[PDB]
Amino acid sequence: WLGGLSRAAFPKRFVFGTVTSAYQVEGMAASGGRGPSIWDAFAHTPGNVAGNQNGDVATDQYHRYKEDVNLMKSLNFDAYRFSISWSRIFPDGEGRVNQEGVAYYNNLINYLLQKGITPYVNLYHYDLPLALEKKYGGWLNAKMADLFTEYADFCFKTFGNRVKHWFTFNEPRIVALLGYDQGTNPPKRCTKCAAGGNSATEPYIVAHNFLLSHAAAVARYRTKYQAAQQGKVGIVLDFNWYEALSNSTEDQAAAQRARDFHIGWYLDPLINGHYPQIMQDLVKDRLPKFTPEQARLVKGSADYIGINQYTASYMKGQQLMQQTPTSYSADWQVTYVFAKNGKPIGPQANSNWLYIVPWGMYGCVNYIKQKYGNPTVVITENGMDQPANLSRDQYLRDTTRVHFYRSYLTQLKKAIDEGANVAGYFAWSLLDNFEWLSGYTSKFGIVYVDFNTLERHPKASAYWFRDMLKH
Ligand SMILES: [Zn+2]
Repeated sequence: WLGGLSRAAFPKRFVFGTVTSAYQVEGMAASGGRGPSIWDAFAHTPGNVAGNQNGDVATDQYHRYKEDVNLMKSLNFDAYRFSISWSRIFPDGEGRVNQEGVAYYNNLINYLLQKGITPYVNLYHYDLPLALEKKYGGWLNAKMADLFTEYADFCFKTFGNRVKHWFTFNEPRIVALLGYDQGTNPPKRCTKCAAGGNSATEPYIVAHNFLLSHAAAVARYRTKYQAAQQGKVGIVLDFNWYEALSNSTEDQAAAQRARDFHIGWYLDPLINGHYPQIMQDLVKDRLPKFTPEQARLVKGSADYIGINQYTASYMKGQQLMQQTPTSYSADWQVTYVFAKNGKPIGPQANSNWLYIVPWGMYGCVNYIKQKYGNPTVVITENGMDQPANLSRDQYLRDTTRVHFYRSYLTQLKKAIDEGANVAGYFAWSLLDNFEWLSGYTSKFGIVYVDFNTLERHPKASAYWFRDMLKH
C-alpha cells in the first residue's frame, strides 16, 4: 500500500495537488460566451481525434466544479492546478471581455479557497483562441508577446488578489514539436503538411516566442502587480528522462544532447539567459538569437519551474554529422532505444509513449538540481493511463496506477532527500478526461468519470492518496 510514504516523508509544507486543464475537463466549449480555440476547430474535423470526439462536454466540470472540489478536499490534497481558457475570457483573444467566463473562474477560485484548496493557475494550456491563429498566425508571430501579456495582465488584475501561484505556459516544447515539426497537433504545420510549414525552422520560431511572451508577462506582473499581490509566476515544461544506452563517450554524449534539446531548450534561457551551446552549434542560424536585453528579461523570469514528468528512454549515439536540416527532431542526431541488456526500460501504460520507469523521476529531478543551480521545482504533472472499454469496476481497481504513484513518489522522495529543491507534486489527473488525440479512449484520472452519465467514482489510487496524505 503506502510503502512508508506519508506527509511526514516529505518536507514540511510540501504541496500535494491534482491537475486538470480547461479544454480537457470544463465542457461548455461553445457556451457561456466562450469563443473557439484552435483545439475546438481541430477536434471538430472528422478523423482528427479518436472516435471524432471533442471537448464540447468533456467532464462538464463547468457545472460540477463544487462536486469536484469537495472530492479533492475529501482526498486530502492541498492544491489544485487548473487552467484558464483564454477564449472563455476573451472570445477573440483580444478586445471584448466575456463577463460570464470571468464569473466562472471567480466562482471556482472562491470555492477552492473556501474549501482550503490552493489554486495553482495556468494561463495557457494548448488552447490559443482561434481568432488569434487566423488573424496573427499564432505562435509564429512575435506579436504574441504583447497579446499574451495583455491577457495575462487582465487575469492578474481580476484574480491575482486571490491567486498567488501562476503558470504562464504548459509544455511549449510539445506545441513546437507536434504543431510545427510533426504537424500532428494544431495548427498541423510541417514541411510536407497541407497547412504549410517547415519542420526545420518553425519549431524554433515558436519556442522563442513562448520564451519572449513568458518574459514579457512576468515583467508586467513584477512591475505592476507583485507589490500589492505578492504572488509568483512560473512556467510548465515537459521533461522525460534520457539515459545513455552504454557508458561509451558517444552514447553519453547522445543522452546529453537529448536532455539539452528537450529541457535545456527552455531551462538554459530561463536560468542562464542563453540557449544550450549544443543547440547553438547544431541549429546555427535556424535558432533565433536573444538580444542582450531580451536574454536579461528571460533570465530569472520564472519563480519556480513546473516539470511534467512521465517516462524515460535509452539513448544511443553516433558520430556528429554535417547534415542538410530537415527538422527539430533530426537536429538532435540521436537514436532512441527502448531496450538495454535484452530488457525493456519499462512496461507501457495505455499510451504507447508512456513507459513506466520510476527511476526517470529521480533522473530528471537530480539532473535539474545538479545542472541548473537547484532551482525551485514543482512536479506539475505525473500519472499514467488505462485503456478504453473497461467496466466501471475495472477502472476502479487501478492497482497499476497505485504501484505507479508509490514507485514514482519514492523516487521523487529519494531526490528530495538528496537535496533537490522540490516544492510540490501534482497528479495528472484528478479526473478521466479528454486526452487530446486519444479523446476519451485514454483514462488518466485517480477519479473515474462515466462519460455516459458524467458520474464521478474515486479509484483505488484516489483512496491511496487519501490514506497517504492524511493530516
Ligand atoms: Zn452541464
